[PDB]
Amino acid sequence: GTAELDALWNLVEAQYPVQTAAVTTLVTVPDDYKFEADPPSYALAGYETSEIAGLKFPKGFKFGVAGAAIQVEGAAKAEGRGPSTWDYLCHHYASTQCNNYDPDITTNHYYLYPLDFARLQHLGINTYSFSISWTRIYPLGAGYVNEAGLAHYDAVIHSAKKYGLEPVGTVFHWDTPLSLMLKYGAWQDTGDQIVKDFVTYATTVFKRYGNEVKTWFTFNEPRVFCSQNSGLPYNLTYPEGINSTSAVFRCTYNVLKAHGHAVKVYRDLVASGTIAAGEIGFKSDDNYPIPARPGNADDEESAKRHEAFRIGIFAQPVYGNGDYPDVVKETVGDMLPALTDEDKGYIKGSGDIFAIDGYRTDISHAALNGIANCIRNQSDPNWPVCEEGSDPFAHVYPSGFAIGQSADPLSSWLVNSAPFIRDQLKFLTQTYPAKGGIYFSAFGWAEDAEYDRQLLYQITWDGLRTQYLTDYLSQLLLAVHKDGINLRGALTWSFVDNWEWGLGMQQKFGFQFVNQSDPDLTRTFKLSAHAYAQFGRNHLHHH
Amino acid sequence: GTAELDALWNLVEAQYPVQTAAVTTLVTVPDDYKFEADPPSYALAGYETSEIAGLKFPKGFKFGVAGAAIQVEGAAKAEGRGPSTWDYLCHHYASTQCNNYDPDITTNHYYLYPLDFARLQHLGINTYSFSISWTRIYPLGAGYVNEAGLAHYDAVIHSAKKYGLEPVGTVFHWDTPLSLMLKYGAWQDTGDQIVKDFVTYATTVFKRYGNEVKTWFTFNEPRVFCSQNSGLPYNLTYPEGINSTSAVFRCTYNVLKAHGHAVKVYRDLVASGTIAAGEIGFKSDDNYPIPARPGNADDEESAKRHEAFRIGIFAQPVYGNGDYPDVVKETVGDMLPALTDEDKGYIKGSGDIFAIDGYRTDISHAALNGIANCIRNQSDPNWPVCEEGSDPFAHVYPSGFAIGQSADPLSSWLVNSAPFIRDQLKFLTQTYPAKGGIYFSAFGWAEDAEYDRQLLYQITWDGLRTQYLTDYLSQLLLAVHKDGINLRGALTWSFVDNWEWGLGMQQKFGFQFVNQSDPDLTRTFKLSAHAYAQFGRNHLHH
Ligand SMILES: *[C@@H]1O[C@H](CO)[C@@H](O[C@@H]2O[C@H](CO)[C@@H](O)[C@H](O)[C@H]2NC(C)=O)[C@H](O)[C@H]1NC(C)=O
Ligand SMILES: *[C@@H]1O[C@H](CO)[C@@H](O[C@@H]2O[C@H](CO)[C@@H](O)[C@H](O)[C@H]2NC(C)=O)[C@H](O)[C@H]1NC(C)=O
Ligand SMILES: *[C@@H]1O[C@H](CO)[C@@H](O[C@@H]2O[C@H](CO)[C@@H](O)[C@H](O)[C@H]2NC(C)=O)[C@H](O)[C@H]1NC(C)=O
Ligand SMILES: *[C@@H]1O[C@H](CO)[C@@H](O[C@@H]2O[C@H](CO)[C@@H](O)[C@H](O)[C@H]2NC(C)=O)[C@H](O)[C@H]1NC(C)=O
Ligand SMILES: *[C@@H]1O[C@H](CO)[C@@H](O[C@@H]2O[C@H](CO)[C@@H](O)[C@H](O)[C@H]2NC(C)=O)[C@H](O)[C@H]1NC(C)=O
Ligand SMILES: *[C@@H]1O[C@H](CO)[C@@H](O)[C@H](O)[C@H]1NC(C)=O
Ligand SMILES: *[C@@H]1O[C@H](CO)[C@@H](O)[C@H](O)[C@H]1NC(C)=O
Ligand SMILES: *[C@@H]1O[C@H](CO)[C@@H](O)[C@H](O)[C@H]1NC(C)=O
Ligand SMILES: *[C@H]1O[C@H](CO)[C@@H](O)[C@H](O)[C@@H]1O
Ligand SMILES: *[C@H]1O[C@H](CO)[C@@H](O)[C@H](O)[C@@H]1O
Ligand SMILES: *[C@H]1O[C@H](CO)[C@@H](O)[C@H](O)[C@@H]1O
Repeated sequence: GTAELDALWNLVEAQYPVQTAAVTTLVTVPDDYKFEADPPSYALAGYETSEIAGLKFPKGFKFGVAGAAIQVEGAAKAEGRGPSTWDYLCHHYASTQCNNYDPDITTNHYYLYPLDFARLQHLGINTYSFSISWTRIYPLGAGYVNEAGLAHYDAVIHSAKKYGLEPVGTVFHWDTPLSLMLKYGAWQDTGDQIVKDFVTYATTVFKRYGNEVKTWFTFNEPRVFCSQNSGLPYNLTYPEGINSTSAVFRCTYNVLKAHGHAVKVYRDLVASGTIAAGEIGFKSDDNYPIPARPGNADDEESAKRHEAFRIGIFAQPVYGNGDYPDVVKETVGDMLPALTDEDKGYIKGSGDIFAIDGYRTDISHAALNGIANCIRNQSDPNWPVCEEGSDPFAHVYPSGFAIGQSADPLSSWLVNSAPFIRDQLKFLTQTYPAKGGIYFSAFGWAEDAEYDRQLLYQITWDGLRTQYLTDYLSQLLLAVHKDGINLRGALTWSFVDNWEWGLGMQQKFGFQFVNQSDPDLTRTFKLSAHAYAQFGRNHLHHH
Repeated sequence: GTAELDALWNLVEAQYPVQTAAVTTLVTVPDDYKFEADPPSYALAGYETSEIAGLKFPKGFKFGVAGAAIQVEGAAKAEGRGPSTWDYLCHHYASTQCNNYDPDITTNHYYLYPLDFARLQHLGINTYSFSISWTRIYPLGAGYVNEAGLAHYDAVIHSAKKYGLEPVGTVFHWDTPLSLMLKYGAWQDTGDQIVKDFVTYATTVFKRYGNEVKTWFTFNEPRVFCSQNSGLPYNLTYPEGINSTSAVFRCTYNVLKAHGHAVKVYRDLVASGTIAAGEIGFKSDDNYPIPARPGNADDEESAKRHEAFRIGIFAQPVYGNGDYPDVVKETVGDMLPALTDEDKGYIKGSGDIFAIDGYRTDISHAALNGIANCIRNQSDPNWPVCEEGSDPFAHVYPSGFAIGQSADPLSSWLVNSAPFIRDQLKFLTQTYPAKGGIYFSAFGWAEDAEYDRQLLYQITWDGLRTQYLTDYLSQLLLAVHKDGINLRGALTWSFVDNWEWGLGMQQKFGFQFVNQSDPDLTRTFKLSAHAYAQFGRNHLHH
């Protein structure tokens, strides 16, 4: 094999090696596979409001679930894969950065996907969102191609379609190739090797999969991704002229460039009939918060600064006027490379569809020390947004009561803000309009302390996740019928409990429970999976 | 008090003493007291169903909250109080029986009650259910009376009525006088001194408060209480001829006798005009479970056995044919003293009102080794009900899915089983009829891991407690209109996070938060309090 791949894994496995799952072969779904019995008939009573009686989502609405390669696959060294930065991080700093977990095995989706798909068909899911592992295709990020990796996703996609799941592919879901980080700092690249290497990678997967996959996302949540570049292991190999503050905005630029160029390739492939016609964009996240004090001009300014730094910095170069928002430029200056007119030519209009991972909406309080004073000082704790960013403010009205129900406190950013969904959608489609509409591409619940339950029946009756999924879907439905939002789909994070980055398998986002103390990693439906099923039975067109 | 009060407390305090609250004086409520602001107006949407639109509880419905003296009061040693078995238990075995808590202070309701009552008025509560501390009235259980104790409840009752809360009094809520346990084993008394001592106590409080308190319960959950008598500190002082197993049914016998004789005294005081005419009963708890497999005769029999040991053993002697359930006698034998003809003269019909602490409904799986094999073997883990008692059975259908949402795993007996309320009330009113009707005398939610929250806004939006209280109230409202249940009130446990017995202040049951890290133990409304308030506004006659 490759000597530099072997060396990279050696580097990763130096304190401790990759562990292997109990099951390392593709599973066979017996024709007789017995699904666990339904919950009692009264279980779903009361979640659905009569406000939505009879309403349907548009024909062709993608009613789906979402995962991510490194979060669900496992098989971290299988069939020629190369390490990502996360494989390195959690094998060297698991105790302080990865909650003592690693993504070696996670849910073993890499080998269990046929069974997972069969279980999704049981619920009536019609769409399967996944991401491709870059280092399964190019184990060193650039150079040679790993055919076994390419063939693996052919099989996944084929299996998904067999079970009635339309496949939606994300190109990059945060799993940066270790090789590229070491060689030139990956997304910190002061030149443009990263764009070229991402373009080569994306081209390859478009060509290999574009006939089967007709909805593409280049990047999952690039703003959240680039904010992680401020830390380990990225800041072991910063290129000179880059530090942990500029690294965030050098990542932003390089990511916008990579997305624009990839999109040009994709459109060339569609326009030439090389691959099936399809649509492409990226997944935004976060929200335009409501001001803590209505009609307070400082709170409105910090709210706008929140949207600018959290959504606008990517959305406006793509769906906007082609530049970064004016407030972002006035605050970060030379740390955020200007978009040359060549840059803008690739990036403006490079979004056929918008997608918002709309987990929640926040509340903005202007910095207590004054916004002007805060934006001058890169060391102020509320820089650059210059709202009070801590939880006692970001979720709390002047009343001291919260905007809504909190989830697990290890993911304290997550709240149930369903009544605010429609205004988020209105703002986004009027501000970042895309010819192909908007997906609600990720939303899900981390039930408080679900990881501390020991008995299955206590886990599976998951009220607040059931409530959150139902509430959010209801507002999506109403957004279509009452606001005329061109809503294309709804993808819940996630169909299984999975490896939640720094929190590892502790944090539980699935509408199915994964038994991590069982060698087979048995899935079990939670009540929320059945609530999702019932909602699609009631509010999808089936004729 | 006597030197015997000093000796008993010296015994209780032998390893570490009773701690004192930062505030040791009765608080006064400033006229400008500022309640915290309301939740957003969308916060309560969607909880109430249309099934109940326009429906109202009967006129005079008691719409209230419940506490118990030792769970909320604190002031464990103040104003002459004597120690209870729990004061001893948690000052001596705290790390193994009390979760390293004790009831020295709890919520400091003993000094804070005027403020608590102002906050309950702001919610439109109209009924306050409370228990009287026996050892505040008789510090030794028997003998001398502590006048400062009697005067304290005079002022509590007066403050309650002033804030528009009808006072509902429980004579005994588990706080056994330590002196009586050392002297003759308290409720394990193989004679009848425990009955005399309880009756003298009940008399004293009936006379003192019966003009202001018109709804009385002798005992809170006597089945649960008596099950504690199998353990510490009660099993350090069993009389000869009593063991951890018979202590439960000796307790059961004496409580029934104490109840009958106390009710007798209650009626004589009413007949003679010494006190206002009211109603007395006791609070049952638990449920008649559904069988795991419907139509399975084994599951149906173990379900009946459950009701017999959990409800029938107190309810049948009082509200039914006046004897213990047959299955109870057949299984327990001479451990359960027979009810004499005289006994029955006091006990039978001694219940003007039924009260059920209707937290939950269970599922009954017949014992897997077979009911016949289990009833004959006191060593069997499932004796005497001879259903599978463990959590993976008591809450789970054969399907593997639960009957309902679980609450916090440290109180796993609690689930949300609102769909089953109307059936429970049908069974109870048809089987244990009371002229005065039935109270839903306790129900509430322990929000999972609420104790691990560190920011207040995360505590107060308490979705599953809010859902639970609304689900339960809704079904209660339907029991009145669709089933014709003479439901006399609904008292939720509890108005404050408080001292939850062996879990101490860790388990959270209040629709208000209590800040145990704050010297003033400040209260904050959770969303559930506002949900309770709004249900009262929508569904009480005014
Ligand atoms: C590189 O980024 C990491 C973030 O992972 C920084 O880690 C911080 O280290 C400081 C040292 O005092 C701690 O106070 C912080 O708590 C750490 N942050 C986190 C989130 O772990 C690290 O300091 C950075 N190093 C350099 C060279 O800038
Ligand atoms: C990280 O890099 C940035 C940019 O080089 C530093 O921020 C600058 O600090 C200089 C002080 O010489 C300011 O006058 C510049 O205006 C700041 N940058 C810009 C362009 O806004 C930052 O301090 C660097 N070092 C850290 C954060 O350790
Ligand atoms: C998770 O799976 C494990 C293993 O399949 C289940 O636990 C085992 O149950 C047996 C009972 O026969 C115990 O004696 C074993 O010790 C358990 N195995 C362990 C702990 O590794 C368990 O029931 C499942 N958990 C849930 C919540 O479904
Ligand atoms: C008195 O009752 C207590 C209950 O608090 C009993 O405590 C048990 O002790 C046994 C033996 O060590 C343990 O196996 C149990 O786990 C304890 N039960 C608890 C604390 O849940 C004690 O055994 C009883 N003493 C006598 C004399 O029977
Ligand atoms: C506690 O005392 C009771 C009193 O009966 C004991 O119950 C008896 O147990 C013996 C042997 O197991 C049986 O032969 C009798 O039939 C039982 N009596 C009754 C009335 O059923 C019980 O065994 C004692 N338990 C302990 C632990 O002391
Ligand atoms: C910048 O913020 C840091 C942290 O609040 C503070 O110590 C420092 O004084 C600030 N500097 C200025 C110029 O405000
Ligand atoms: C009674 O139950 C125990 C379980 O504690 C068991 O070991 C024993 O065999 C059973 N039967 C008897 C004692 O006849
Ligand atoms: C409890 O009180 C302490 C001290 O007053 C306070 O600092 C803390 O924030 C409070 N905790 C809450 C409200 O959860
Ligand atoms: C377990 O086996 C896998 C192959 O499936 C290896 O990649 C891993 O290093 C471990 O030996
Ligand atoms: C998958 O991989 C493991 C080693 O990694 C083997 O033991 C297993 O039989 C299968 O080949
Ligand atoms: C793949 O195939 C192996 C047999 O080599 C099984 O053991 C495994 O469970 C999976 O089906």
